[PDB]
Amino acid sequence: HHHHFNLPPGNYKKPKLLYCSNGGHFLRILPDGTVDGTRDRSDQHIQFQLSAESVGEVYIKSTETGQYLAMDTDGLLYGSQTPNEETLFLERLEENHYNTYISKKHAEKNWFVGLKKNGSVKRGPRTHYGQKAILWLPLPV
Repeated sequence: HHHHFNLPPGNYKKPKLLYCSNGGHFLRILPDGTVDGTRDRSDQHIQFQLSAESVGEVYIKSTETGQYLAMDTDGLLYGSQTPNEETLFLERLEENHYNTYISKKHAEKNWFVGLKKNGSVKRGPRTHYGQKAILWLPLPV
């Protein structure tokens, strides 16, 4: 392993919003594949269904569009139409409270799913342990 194995409680039984306390944005995947953050709780593209491939590995799927969150070769997030190597994330507990999502594909490089204070996605190589941008809170829909 390149990472710890502290796992969050809860589960995947229900769909959820992914809230980033950094700037106070909900993760969003627009129909066209664009990934970003919004503070609009009424948005119809911020609801996700998580599922586990293996213990600690998850897919993050848009309930509205069916797209999978994915991180490409350059660390950019995009909505994938199908489940590929780039759609698997290591879900871990962080600071004994939050959830972090590390790209399985690029785990050795410590690339996390994260949002900047202005709501834009932080590129993989620009993220790292210790940042507030990588800290998520799953909220019921």
